Amino acid sequence: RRNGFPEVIYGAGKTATQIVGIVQALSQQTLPILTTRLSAEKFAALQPALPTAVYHATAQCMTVGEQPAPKTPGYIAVVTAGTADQPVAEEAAVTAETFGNRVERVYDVGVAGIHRLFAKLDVIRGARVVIVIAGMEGALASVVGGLVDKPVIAVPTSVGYGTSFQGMTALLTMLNSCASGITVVNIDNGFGAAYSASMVNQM
Amino acid sequence: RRNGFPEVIYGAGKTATQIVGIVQALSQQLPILTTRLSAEKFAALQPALPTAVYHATAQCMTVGEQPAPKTPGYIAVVTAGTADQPVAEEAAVTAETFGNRVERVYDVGVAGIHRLFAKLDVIRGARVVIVIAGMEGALASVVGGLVDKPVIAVPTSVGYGTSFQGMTALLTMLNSCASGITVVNIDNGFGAAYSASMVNQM
Amino acid sequence: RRNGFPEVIYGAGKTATQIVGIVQALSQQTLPILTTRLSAEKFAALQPALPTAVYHATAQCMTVGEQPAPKTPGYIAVVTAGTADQPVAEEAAVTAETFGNRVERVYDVGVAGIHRLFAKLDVIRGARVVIVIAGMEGALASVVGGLVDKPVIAVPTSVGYGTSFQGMTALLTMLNSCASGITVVNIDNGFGAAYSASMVNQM
Amino acid sequence: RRNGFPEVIYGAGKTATQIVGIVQALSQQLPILTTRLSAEKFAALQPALPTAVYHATAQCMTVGEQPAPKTPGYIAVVTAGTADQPVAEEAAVTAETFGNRVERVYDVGVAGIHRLFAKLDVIRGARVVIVIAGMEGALASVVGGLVDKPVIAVPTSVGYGTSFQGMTALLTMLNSCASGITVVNIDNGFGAAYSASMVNQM
Amino acid sequence: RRNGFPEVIYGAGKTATQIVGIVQALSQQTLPILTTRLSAEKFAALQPALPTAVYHATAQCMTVGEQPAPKTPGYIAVVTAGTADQPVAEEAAVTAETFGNRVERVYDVGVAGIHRLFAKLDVIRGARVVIVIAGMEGALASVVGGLVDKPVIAVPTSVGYGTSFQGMTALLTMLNSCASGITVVNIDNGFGAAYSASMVNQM
Amino acid sequence: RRNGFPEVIYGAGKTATQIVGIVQALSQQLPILTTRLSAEKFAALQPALPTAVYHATAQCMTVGEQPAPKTPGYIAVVTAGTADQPVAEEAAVTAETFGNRVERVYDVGVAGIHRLFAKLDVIRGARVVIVIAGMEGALASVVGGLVDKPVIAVPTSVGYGTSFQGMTALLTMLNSCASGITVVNIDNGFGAAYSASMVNQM
Amino acid sequence: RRNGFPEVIYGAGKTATQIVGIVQALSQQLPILTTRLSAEKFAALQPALPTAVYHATAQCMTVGEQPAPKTPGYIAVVTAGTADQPVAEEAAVTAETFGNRVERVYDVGVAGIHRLFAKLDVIRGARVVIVIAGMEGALASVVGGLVDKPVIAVPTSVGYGTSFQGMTALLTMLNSCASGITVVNIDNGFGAAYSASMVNQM
Amino acid sequence: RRNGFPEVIYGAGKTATQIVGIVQALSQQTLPILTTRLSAEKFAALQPALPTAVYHATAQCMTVGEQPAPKTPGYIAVVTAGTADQPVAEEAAVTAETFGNRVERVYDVGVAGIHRLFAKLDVIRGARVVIVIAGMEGALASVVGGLVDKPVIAVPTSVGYGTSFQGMTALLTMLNSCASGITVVNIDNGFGAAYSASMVNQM
Ligand SMILES: Nc1ncnc2c1ncn2[C@@H]1O[C@H](COP(=O)(O)OP(=O)(O)OC[C@H]2O[C@@H]([n+]3cccc(C(=O)O)c3)[C@H](O)[C@@H]2O)[C@@H](O)[C@H]1O
Ligand SMILES: Nc1ncnc2c1ncn2[C@@H]1O[C@H](COP(=O)(O)OP(=O)(O)OC[C@H]2O[C@@H]([n+]3cccc(C(=O)O)c3)[C@H](O)[C@@H]2O)[C@@H](O)[C@H]1O
Ligand SMILES: Nc1ncnc2c1ncn2[C@@H]1O[C@H](COP(=O)(O)OP(=O)(O)OC[C@H]2O[C@@H]([n+]3cccc(C(=O)O)c3)[C@H](O)[C@@H]2O)[C@@H](O)[C@H]1O
Ligand SMILES: Nc1ncnc2c1ncn2[C@@H]1O[C@H](COP(=O)(O)OP(=O)(O)OC[C@H]2O[C@@H]([n+]3cccc(C(=O)O)c3)[C@H](O)[C@@H]2O)[C@@H](O)[C@H]1O
Ligand SMILES: [Mg+2]
Ligand SMILES: [Mg+2]
Ligand SMILES: [Mg+2]
Ligand SMILES: [Mg+2]
Ligand SMILES: [Mg+2]
Ligand SMILES: [Mg+2]
Ligand SMILES: [Mg+2]
Ligand SMILES: [Mg+2]
Ligand SMILES: [Mg+2]
Ligand SMILES: [Mg+2]
Ligand SMILES: [Mg+2]
Ligand SMILES: [Mg+2]
Ligand SMILES: [Mg+2]
Ligand SMILES: [Mg+2]
Ligand SMILES: [Mg+2]
Ligand SMILES: [Mg+2]
Repeated sequence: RRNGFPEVIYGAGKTATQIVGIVQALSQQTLPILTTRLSAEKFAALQPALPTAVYHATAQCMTVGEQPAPKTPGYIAVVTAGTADQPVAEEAAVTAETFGNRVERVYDVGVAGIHRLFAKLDVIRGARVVIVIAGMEGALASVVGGLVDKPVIAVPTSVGYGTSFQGMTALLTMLNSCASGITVVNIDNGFGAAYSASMVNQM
Repeated sequence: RRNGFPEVIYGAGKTATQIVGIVQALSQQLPILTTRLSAEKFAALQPALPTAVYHATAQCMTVGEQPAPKTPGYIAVVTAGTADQPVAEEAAVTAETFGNRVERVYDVGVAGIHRLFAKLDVIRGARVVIVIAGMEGALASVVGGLVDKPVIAVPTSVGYGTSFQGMTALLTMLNSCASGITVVNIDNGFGAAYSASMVNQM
Repeated sequence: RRNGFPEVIYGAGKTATQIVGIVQALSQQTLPILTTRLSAEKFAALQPALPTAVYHATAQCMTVGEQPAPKTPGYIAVVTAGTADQPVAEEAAVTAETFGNRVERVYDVGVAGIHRLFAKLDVIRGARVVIVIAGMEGALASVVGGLVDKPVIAVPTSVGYGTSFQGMTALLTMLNSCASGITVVNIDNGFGAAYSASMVNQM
Repeated sequence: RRNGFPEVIYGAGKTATQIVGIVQALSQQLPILTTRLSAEKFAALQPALPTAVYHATAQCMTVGEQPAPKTPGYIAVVTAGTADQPVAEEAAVTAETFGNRVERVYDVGVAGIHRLFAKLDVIRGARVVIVIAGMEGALASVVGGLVDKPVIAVPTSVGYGTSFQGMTALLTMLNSCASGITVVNIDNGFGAAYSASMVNQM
Repeated sequence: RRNGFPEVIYGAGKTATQIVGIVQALSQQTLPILTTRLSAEKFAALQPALPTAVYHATAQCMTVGEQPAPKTPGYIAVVTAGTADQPVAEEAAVTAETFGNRVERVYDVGVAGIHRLFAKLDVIRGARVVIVIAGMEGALASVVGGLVDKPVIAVPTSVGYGTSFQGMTALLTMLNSCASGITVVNIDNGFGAAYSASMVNQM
Repeated sequence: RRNGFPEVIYGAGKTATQIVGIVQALSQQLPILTTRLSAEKFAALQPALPTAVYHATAQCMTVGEQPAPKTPGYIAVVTAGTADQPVAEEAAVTAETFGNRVERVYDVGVAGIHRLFAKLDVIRGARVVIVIAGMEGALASVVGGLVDKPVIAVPTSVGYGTSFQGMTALLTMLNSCASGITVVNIDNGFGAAYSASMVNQM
Repeated sequence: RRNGFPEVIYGAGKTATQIVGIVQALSQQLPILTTRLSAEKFAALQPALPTAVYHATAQCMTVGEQPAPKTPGYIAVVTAGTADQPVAEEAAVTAETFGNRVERVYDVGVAGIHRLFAKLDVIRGARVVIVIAGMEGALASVVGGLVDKPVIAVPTSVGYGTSFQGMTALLTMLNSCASGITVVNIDNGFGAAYSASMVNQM
Repeated sequence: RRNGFPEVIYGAGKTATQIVGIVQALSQQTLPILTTRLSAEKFAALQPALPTAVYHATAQCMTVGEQPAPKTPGYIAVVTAGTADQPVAEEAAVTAETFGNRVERVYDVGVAGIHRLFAKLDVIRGARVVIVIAGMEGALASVVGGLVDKPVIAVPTSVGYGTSFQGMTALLTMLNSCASGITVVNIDNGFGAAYSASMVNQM
């Protein structure tokens, strides 16, 4: 509309054919098209029909449309606790970049080896908004929130077994931090966090 | 320091004397905000800090005349019902103590949604919107879909039965984050205003 | 019996062969036969044995028997929040039509774009009973309940990931509305809601 | 207005003075029903509204002589045990204040199911049945399978331990909706009568 | 031992080859051998090695050893609410018969059509112990418990979708009955209920 | 009637006067047992029933001299700790009022399991064993594996934190039913003795 | 006996007289430690044991002058906030009564993590570390990753809302056990010091 | 580092190719390499690339590096309640042995037949640390804790059906014991318990 936000397809409840119909209908509008939670088998069914589509395997995201050059004099930090958080981390990063934001990835800096976090603390503190992504104990959000004076958006992930409860423990831990200045989204919702981060970053 | 934020005392686990001790030590540190301060604890505290202002509904205490706002924008504090007013006023008083303009849009739940559209101009003009609701957390979803500004949802613990002291409102809000919505802990109006302040003042 | 209600088969705990035996035994009685939660592979095993059966792919329902012409001077509105709710939405609509009710589908009017709801508010308010079907935040039920002065039956769906909890959050949200005038059924139970709606509509 | 429904005050989060203020403002709006009103709050309210009727068991207050019923049919209020009577009487008083005939079928739980069949003629003759039960929510399932009329099940919070303040009764009732059963929130006898009234008066 | 109870194999955590080793080792002892939760594919791997084994498809149980003639002047009633409860119902019935008990099956008498229950109430009341098996609302246990003056053992089943929660709701309902004289076992544990019923029946 | 069981009043939701009314109506019905009767409610009740016996720990009241036991066997009431004694004594007093011999084997939890083996002869000689435990429900599993008699496990609500007012003890006991174990609701010593009585007297 | 451990009374479910009775019976059994002893129960107990020491914050009571420590190493008792001090002091007093040196590292939560690194030399020098925290249980994860010594995490029940009386802190700590972390029940500072004592004294 | 602890790979969130890259990079460092939760199909993809790797099928663990000779004058007891606990039991035992500890396995001594436990009580009491591993009712931890005056670490397993709740009941039971002297780890985390046991054993 009057806002520059791209169209977003939730490719989970839609089939690969439904998506091609939704994409082809909105390919005559404007902006770019972002599709989240799009399986690798679904993009195979998409590659002939949408030959201009770019698939980001790790993020399970698909973008059709030239990525916008960065539009704001700042960057968003996407901070991850472990490599298992990378899929939802890349979902947020691809979302933030599709929305026109510079993204600095600070991956695999969980508190199990907290020295890695302080080595990249200069990068995290320089961002305008920090997205912290973690599963299991999700303790990294609390540590980051107490160390940066910038808006932090915490993303709980469903990574882990046992008492991780498909992300519920990470969610409860991060909500109990809220070390102030932390705000939380639903489990695995890297897109939603990047949506909010983009609005904060683009002020 | 170095960030511009006033000092914050979490006066729940502290006695009326401990709070007076923290204030006198901080008489070189802006204004002082004290959250979650009961009236019975403020009565014992009123003879000690004669310049202190108590916000009964917010259960908050301010120690020092606030200067002008730091930023010309405003934060919108939106509530679904009058029962949400305590944590709303906690968020509103926190945001104002941090130097933010606050416009209160109270009691506009979706049971009578016409009240919400009447105040939609005020909400959309805000730089950040804090939506506060209990029981059904539906107000966050409606606001999030109607404003293209950051929304921070605060679930309240109002209600019995299946409201589960805010647990249902919290889960409802978390499932609306695909909009511009982000969520804080139950009743944490302070935390919401803390993040809202940072977004508004950048 | 003395009531016009059709026979209903719960084709979930029965195999495609058991269903043909249950159908063939009741095909000498009266009324129509409705079978819910009937997989697409199960209807394939049914098509030779029951050549008069009609399968509604989206609803996962099977009807054997001429659909009754509408029997009451009113219609039931089946209102859905998103396209992912369509399977259980069609389960309710096929049930309500099998019971002899006119059905007006008002699909994909979730509160993410609430303007779509008011565009079809005339249709919803004209119904005698409204079935509201939604997953995730299930907030649409509360919004509809406050806007219509007719009995509303809310159906929580198991659509969604994370903290949706296979419909539990939608269920709790709708139960906490009950904006008065809302009544709730079990997760994904579009049939049960249409059963109650039919009784209200047929008074 | 425009719907025929009396005004409803949720007198739980309001003080005895606030309720009297809402009534005097509404002295142009039918009868006035006030739900969830404690006796300690009604005592302070009794000198203010001398024409008011208090239903002790229902914790409800009515402000105005009810006219005749609007419809010749009746709503059946069915309870499994005497402990369910408060929320039952809340539902019964609400339904009568909305202009519905109410036949009470109380204390007919399945522990002694012979009581249920003795009153089955009254239940089946109803236009709508509200079934109210706690602990095991089994009465809803039995009634739902025995009547071909809309059933609205109300779980109550009676009991300790694994009753979980109505959570088990609620889950039991939700899993009986394949019958003619539909469910409301725990203890929400008002909401059940509200929907029952609409079904009965169409 | 000094008690006549047969050996019981929990064929869930054991593979079809492990079971043949456990069976062959105890086939030189005494009594019969009962194996519960034994998949249909596992009995295929068992049929060559154990050619004297009998598989009860519905119960997912396997018995090696001549079934004992009834040993007590009474019978146990195994009462079921719906056909979906039949697998765990047959698990209890095969267990009770392997332990030397007469079993009277009263199947598919749920409260949705309660008239079926009273038609077989004479049979249920004549038993020395009643095993009530039900899922979803598990309300049948409460109804049976109030109608019979005999020990009742309630078995919650994991049948159902939505808010049935894989048997948790049935379990909570039955525990809240305990209409006195009802006692409860773990979800789907028809064996454990028949174990206790056998001890009560054999006094 | 027709079953030999004494009349049972659930005196929790009833007042001291209501209970006296039920007793006088039942003065043609065996002994009368009243469960879950507080001492403050029994004090108001003591002048009314001067022949009544109160069991303080069990919170139970008996109205009539019990005849001899009906059956020579005995029910074993086994507890893991002294905190379980109230619901244990409720089960013991219920079983004795129903005409069963009761042997109490109290405070034999697995923290000091040597106490359990010292009293194993008494437990194994029982016709039915009621095992009562809170926190870790481990005593049921140990007893169930050691006796070839019906075991009825009663979880108690003793403890805070992750005991969850008996929820953990309940889940532990339910997962031991592969032994000779069957389970009742939290704190339901009455229900356990009710079933135990039926097994013992057949 | 035979293990060197002092006798431990769980004084929560016992009255001030019962505890004095257990002590007089134990006057041949080391020092006597009594945990979870309220001040109102200790006031009635103070005239009875005039040699007894009460630790108000720990709600613990010691009966006998402790000899020297048994082992030259020390146990570190680490807390995230001042609200954790009661269960921390319960753990500290228990560990000292069992003959262990205790170094308290209090109020070093990750909200201000600089306090933690300032005291890291003391924590790393410990033979066993007990980490005690509520709300977010993040302090256990940070400590577990920073020390190569056994860590025993104690969740506390501080907080409302989604802290769930320690349930969230407990789940957070359990998901950090891949470090050197092991977990005890909510608020169980005694149990943590009990295991810590065994590790420290081997 | 200065500590002798081996490198540990969490082979759950990594693919068989990622693991070969992580292993080959750390095969030029020191100590042994332990990889937990490594599927049997993943080791097949590993056997050509890592020909010196040893796979322990039951433990789902992989070790590359000569196992260290025992380094402390004591042994750790790994005590199990049932055969279904053996996978996580062997995960702990392989971890403890990779860390340089003698391990005494006391398997299948659940309280259903408690006499088996006392027969091996001499072995359990002689250990410096006891790891108790149990699912379902996890009652064995409480029984062991009251019988030994040594540090006990309880591991809840996700074995079982119904109300076992994938290990939650065992976890809650063991936490409620903490019979003092018991300490608890997350569900199925035999590695984490052996990590702590190794530190206690190596003092
Ligand atoms: N069997 C086992 N179960 C659980 N953890 C085990 C393990 N064996 C080793 N580990 C250890 O777990 C660690 C992570 O495994 P890795 O291979 O690197 O995998 P990684 O991606 O780094 O971690 C997986 C999950 O743990 C979460 N995490 C870890 C640490 C801290 C935080 C935080 O909240 O700050 C979050 C993280 O968000 C992610 O979702 C490793 O150091 C490894 O030694
Ligand atoms: N990664 C992501 N995770 C969650 N949501 C994401 C998303 N990316 C975009 N979205 C957004 O979610 C929205 C829905 O996705 P779509 O493609 O249209 O799919 P849709 O069928 O419309 O929604 C799926 C579920 O969301 C429920 N819902 C949505 C909105 C409001 C309400 C209500 O309670 O009123 C309920 C609805 O009941 C349904 O069960 C889209 O606007 C999309 O932009
Ligand atoms: N979409 C749907 N979802 C849920 N139920 C639906 C349905 N469509 C019809 N139904 C109705 O559900 C009923 C059962 O289905 P059916 O084909 O016969 O299958 P059935 O085996 O009889 O029942 C399946 C489960 O419901 C449980 N149940 C049912 C009724 C009472 C009780 C009790 O606790 O007494 C328990 C029973 O224990 C079993 O585990 C049918 O009458 C059918 O009309
Ligand atoms: N249908 C059934 N459902 C559940 N249990 C059934 C059963 N049929 C027999 N059983 C019995 O369950 C027992 C175990 O089965 P098995 O073949 O040996 O298999 P097993 O590995 O020994 O036990 C499986 C699970 O039960 C747990 N368990 C069992 C006993 C005690 C404890 C404890 O906490 O001390 C824990 C154990 O940790 C393990 O995770 C057998 O004696 C068998 O007779
Ligand atoms: Mg990693
Ligand atoms: Mg911050
Ligand atoms: Mg309002
Ligand atoms: Mg928005
Ligand atoms: Mg849609
Ligand atoms: Mg309405
Ligand atoms: Mg009654
Ligand atoms: Mg019906
Ligand atoms: Mg059936
Ligand atoms: Mg009975
Ligand atoms: Mg004791
Ligand atoms: Mg047994
Ligand atoms: Mg602090
Ligand atoms: Mg460590
Ligand atoms: Mg075994
Ligand atoms: Mg010990």
